[PDB]
Amino acid sequence: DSTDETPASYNLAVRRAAPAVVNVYNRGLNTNSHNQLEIRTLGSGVIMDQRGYIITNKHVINDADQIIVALQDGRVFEALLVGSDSLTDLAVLKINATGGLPTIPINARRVPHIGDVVLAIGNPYNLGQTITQGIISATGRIGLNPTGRQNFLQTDASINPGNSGGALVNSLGELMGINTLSFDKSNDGETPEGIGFAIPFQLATKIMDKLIRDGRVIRGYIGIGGREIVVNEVSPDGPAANAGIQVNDLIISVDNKPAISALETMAQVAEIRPGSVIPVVVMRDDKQLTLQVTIQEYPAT
Repeated sequence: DSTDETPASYNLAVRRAAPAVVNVYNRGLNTNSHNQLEIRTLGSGVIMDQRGYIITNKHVINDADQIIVALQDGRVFEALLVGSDSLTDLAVLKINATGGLPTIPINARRVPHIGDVVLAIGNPYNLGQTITQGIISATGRIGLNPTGRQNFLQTDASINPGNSGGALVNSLGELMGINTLSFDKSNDGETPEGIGFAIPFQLATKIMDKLIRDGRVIRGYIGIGGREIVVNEVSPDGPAANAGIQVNDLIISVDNKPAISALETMAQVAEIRPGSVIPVVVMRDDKQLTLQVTIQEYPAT
């Protein structure tokens, strides 16, 4: 009846990770504003390292006249946009590192498993830093839109406007992903509950590193739209069009490698340097042609 007992809590994870999560404010001038800054959009962000590099969603900082970053300790900074990527919806920011900066716990060897308890840290409706608890519902999700599929962590930890760019961590405080999207589509006009998506941490890291080194993310472009693999379409003046590639041809192997899954192959296509040459096997009228083509970098978006 009396308690020296310890209540079940995830405070440990909170104390470890929360300080690294910051409030991100996208300030824009308005024709209305008449020279006064107003909040276009607000969200969250994660301090990745001591240098002051911060991850956040791109849609949070788009078309921002000024970007303000607020720490939980009260410190406020004017953020500097290092770079952004529309494809992953990621953006990196830089701030003054004078004095101590909290960093989000990161474990590269850690493997996120379905059923793991996770906490979502962010600033919903600008109420202040909010912590919601859930689990990892699924991994490798393509998101709301099938087209242009990209990996996602699905969690039932409550996610709302302002949570974007914020952190998703486990009970140990380790970063699991960056909260990005919430499912809104309704089959019967009902409201979807407990379905939110986050960019896996490993991917976030790789994209950050690339954005820190270069102003942008660089990928290989081949100018082809297809389905598991035939060529559904050919981009005008594309590397494919330049190679004289023709629509309606199946593709067996590319870069001395098999091509059963378009997703795997396209990912591999983006890894290589722009301008490089590589073999491509295609079967037209049952002929194993081997056209040679020069790659170009992915068109800016």
